[PDB]
Amino acid sequence: MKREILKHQLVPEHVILNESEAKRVLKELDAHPEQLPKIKTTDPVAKAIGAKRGDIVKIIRKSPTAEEFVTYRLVQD
Repeated sequence: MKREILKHQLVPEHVILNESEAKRVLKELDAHPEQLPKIKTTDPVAKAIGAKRGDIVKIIRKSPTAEEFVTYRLVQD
């Protein structure tokens, strides 16, 4: 134990969105991917969920009082 950390012990649900699906969602959320944060395909972002250059990921955060926080990340080169 006490090897490594990452802010939160557990992890959220990462889903892969199509540039189209992620497009509506992002804007549906009141934002665009250009605004949101984008992790390079060289970064673990791609290694994770086998994302490819041009794929947005859907991450949901569960909190007390039915509080769900969603954040989209676009895989960019």
